[PDB]
Amino acid sequence: RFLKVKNWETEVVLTDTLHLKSTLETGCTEYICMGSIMHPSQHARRPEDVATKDQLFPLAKEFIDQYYSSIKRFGSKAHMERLEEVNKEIDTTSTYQLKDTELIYGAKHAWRNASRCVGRIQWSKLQVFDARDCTTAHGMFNYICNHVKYATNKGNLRSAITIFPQRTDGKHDFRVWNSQLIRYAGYKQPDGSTLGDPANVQFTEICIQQGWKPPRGRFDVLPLLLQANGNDPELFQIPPELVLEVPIRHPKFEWFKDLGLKWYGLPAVSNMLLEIGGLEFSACPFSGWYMGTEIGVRDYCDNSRYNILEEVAKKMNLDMRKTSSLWKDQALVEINIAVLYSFQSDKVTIVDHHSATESFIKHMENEYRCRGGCPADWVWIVPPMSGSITPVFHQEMLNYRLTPSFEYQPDPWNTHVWK
Amino acid sequence: RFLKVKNWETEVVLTDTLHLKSTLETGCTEYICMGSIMHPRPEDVATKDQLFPLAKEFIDQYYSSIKRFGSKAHMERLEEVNKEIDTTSTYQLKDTELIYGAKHAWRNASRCVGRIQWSKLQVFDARDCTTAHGMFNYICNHVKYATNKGNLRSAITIFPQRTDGKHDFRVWNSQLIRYAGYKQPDGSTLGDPANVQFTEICIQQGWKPPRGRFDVLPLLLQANGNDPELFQIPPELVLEVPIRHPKFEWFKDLGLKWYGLPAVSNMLLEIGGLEFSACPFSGWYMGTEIGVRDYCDNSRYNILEEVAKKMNLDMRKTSSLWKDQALVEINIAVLYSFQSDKVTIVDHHSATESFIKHMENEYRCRGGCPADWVWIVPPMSGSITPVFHQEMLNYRLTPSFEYQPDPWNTHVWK
Ligand code: HEM
Ligand code: HEM
Ligand SMILES: CNCCc1cc(F)c(F)c(OCc2cc(C)cc(N)n2)c1
Ligand SMILES: CNCCc1cc(F)c(F)c(OCc2cc(C)cc(N)n2)c1
Ligand SMILES: C[C@H](O)[C@H](O)[C@H]1CNc2nc(N)[nH]c(=O)c2N1
Ligand SMILES: C[C@H](O)[C@H](O)[C@H]1CNc2nc(N)[nH]c(=O)c2N1
Ligand SMILES: [Zn+2]
Repeated sequence: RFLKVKNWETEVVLTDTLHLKSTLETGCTEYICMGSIMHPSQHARRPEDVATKDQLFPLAKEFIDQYYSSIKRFGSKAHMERLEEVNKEIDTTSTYQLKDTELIYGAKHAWRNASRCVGRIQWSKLQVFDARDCTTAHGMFNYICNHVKYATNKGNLRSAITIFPQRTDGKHDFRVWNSQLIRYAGYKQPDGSTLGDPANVQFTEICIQQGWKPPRGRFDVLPLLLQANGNDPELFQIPPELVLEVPIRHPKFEWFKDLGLKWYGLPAVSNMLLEIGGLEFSACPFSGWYMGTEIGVRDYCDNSRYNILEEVAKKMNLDMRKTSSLWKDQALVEINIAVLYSFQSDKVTIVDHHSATESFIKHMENEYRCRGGCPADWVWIVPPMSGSITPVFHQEMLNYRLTPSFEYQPDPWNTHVWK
Repeated sequence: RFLKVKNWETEVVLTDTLHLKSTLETGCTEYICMGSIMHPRPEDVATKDQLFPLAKEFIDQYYSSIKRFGSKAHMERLEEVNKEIDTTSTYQLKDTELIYGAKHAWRNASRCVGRIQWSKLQVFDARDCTTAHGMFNYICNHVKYATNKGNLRSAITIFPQRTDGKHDFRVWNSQLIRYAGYKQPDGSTLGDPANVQFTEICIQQGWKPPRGRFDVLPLLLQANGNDPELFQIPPELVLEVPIRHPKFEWFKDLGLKWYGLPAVSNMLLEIGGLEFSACPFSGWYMGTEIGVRDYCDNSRYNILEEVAKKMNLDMRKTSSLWKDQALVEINIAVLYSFQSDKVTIVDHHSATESFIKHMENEYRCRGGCPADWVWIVPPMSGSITPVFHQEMLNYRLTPSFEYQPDPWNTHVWK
């Protein structure tokens, strides 16, 4: 009915009514909890392809209602005319178009509703680039380059999203085939090993299959593979002056820079779907700045990623014959000190996991205060190292699905019928 | 009728059918997940009609486990149970059923990473106990047996079940061996800040506290709903480990030690609708339990700052990761010390690897393995252990270990 959450480190209790506004299933039942499943539910708000009027209109009415409620109208002349406008538009085209204000509101609130995101305290400070007039892969490349340059801002990174045209019938989708705008290639070696980023071996091979000439190194920035109005995707090389990179060095270990490691500065998720009032923006790359652990814990130390732990430990002179020496744990901490020290030295925006999780607790406080709640996914919010010495580990969280939202979608190469 | 879980590190996919046998609530609803909530009346003892199907489900389950389902003995046992429930409004487990139930409450404990050992559990039947002196005796023997001079063995001692709710046996301690905590007038804390409240209850019951940093608390034992009574565990039965560091000479000078035996004593064991309110159980420690939570939680011994200082760490900015660095060294020390003293302990890498092997076997032979990711993933270095990348389904099977209200919140003093 009305659910409370407690922090066990501070005893603060917060009361949640916002969850009553949730629409989509979490995947859980009274009998099974799916909170650690990556993709627990397939409960979509609209059917397969182009929906009928009685399917799309009720979703549209909900979002318009919420937007006009947001700005202290509801029932105002502009609201009631907007409903009639959307109504006639679905009648004559089977879809509708968002005003600039509604589009910005929807993007910002999909970020606000992103239960898995620890960075949401900045949710209302998002730059929205309307790219809905785009018609070709070349135009998409231009929009994406402007996005990257604006968001990088010479190291003082800025949150931004660029929104390409919504889905119509499902055959004219706009898609960025890259999962992130900037990633490193991954190469399947003949001796079975892997050079570069193993996560991207398959996408790297699609690029080569499309004509990309791989330099075959450890940190090869992948090309963009852009799809517009359902046509075959096209390759573009991001101008390197636009790809800001931080060489990784360590403030005490002088031998660290000799590892020859660097990472890119801009994290830009480009494979997700943005859902606003029943409309589906299948290409909506968004970016912010890194939490240190994303690079130094997951990108470098995951077994199926760069996996540098052994090397860093060996250089550190660590006993690697037994787990109980905690050599992995020791190297892991040093790598993350190095990542943070390098980014801060080159004046590139980065946030450590202590600061980020502390900010999120504050964001929670504000949201329960003004909004009646904040959906949060503990399994994702807690950092992947030193969990219990950050304040979120000790914070109970309720998870529920609010719209507008970011959703996953299939990879286009499982879907796309070439020509 | 199927559910699949995937490992995102290995790509292994398992299929859970066992969740169809769950019958009690997770706390989640179809529209909101309560997976991170920690806890989603005395007269609430079960009626005759409530007890009938619970008992049947468990007896059926037990005879299925021993390949005698439907058999003559299964049907007469069923008849025998339903007779007792008619006459007495309760029933009594056979010894075999008690051992099976205690083992399967551990097997079903979704928050326990240590369940690879569930079938090797020593069950001490203390259902004939009637006084707190009797409970003291049972518990001392448990401690001595489980400690085994540092070669720890898992065990549980089961006291008489709940009857009307007015005659409960309880161990008032939360664990069998914990250190006392004392608030000072200046607001500081001596010992373990977790146990300040319980230390005060003991002091008020007559305990004369040494007022030191590592005073083993006395046992506070309640038999048959009477007022609880104090007893001092004989100090020769409490194995302890001084914490030193293999590289840092100065670490021993912190004066740190910990007990060898983790023995949870505040939970309720539920078998076939019967409720065993006093059922202390014990295993051996995973290092991070002591190194991360016990020593470094801000609400606990809180020695991160002290260790970082002796490490010459820059503690001006969080981004130096001085807290992280100090946490690893403490956990190195905890493991080194227990191993040097040949006191059983398990590090989080070994423990989580074993649990993945356990989980896969449980999917093989049982159709699943209920698991609570929020508890199974260790409190440090989470993503470099294999459970972090393992999807898990959480659901509640019985027999089960349950939380219960603290006894001083509900006891009716005589
Ligand atoms: C500005 C600084 C930001 C920080 C520090 C941050 C931090 C994070 C982190 C650490 C994760 C988990 C990633 C992982 O470990 O795999 C995450 C997830 C996510 N972030 Fe943020 N983020 C930021 C900005 C944004 C922005 C601008 C958006 C959208 C406009 C956004 C939307 C999301 C979404 C939708 C997810 C979860 C998606 C999924 O389920 O995979 N974030 N964030
Ligand atoms: C033998 C070695 C064992 C290991 C290494 C082990 C490890 C753990 C750990 C690390 C936890 C989480 C503790 C925390 O962080 O608060 C836990 C929880 C638990 N253990 Fe085990 N354990 C062991 C034995 C046992 C035994 C013998 C039993 C019962 C017979 C048991 C029942 C439980 C239960 C019921 C919980 C969770 C209670 C709850 O909060 O729901 N464990 N275990
Ligand atoms: C194994 N991890 C999965 C990787 C992953 C998958 C997603 F689907 C995300 F959405 C994501 O977001 C990461 C992110 C996004 C932004 C905008 C800023 C920031 N610092 N980090 C990360
Ligand atoms: C600090 N978190 C809360 C503490 C806590 C709460 C519980 F409800 C437990 F059940 C528990 O069990 C800890 C345990 C038990 C056994 C038998 C072995 C072992 N190694 N650890 C610990
Ligand atoms: C709020 C949150 O669920 C709580 O802090 C949990 C998180 N996970 C945990 N995991 C374990 N093993 N032990 C704990 O005490 C906790 N505490
Ligand atoms: C199985 C598990 O759900 C999966 O490995 C999750 C766990 N938590 C995570 N948390 C974050 N931030 N990012 C992730 O990719 C994951 N992966
Ligand atoms: Zn759930």
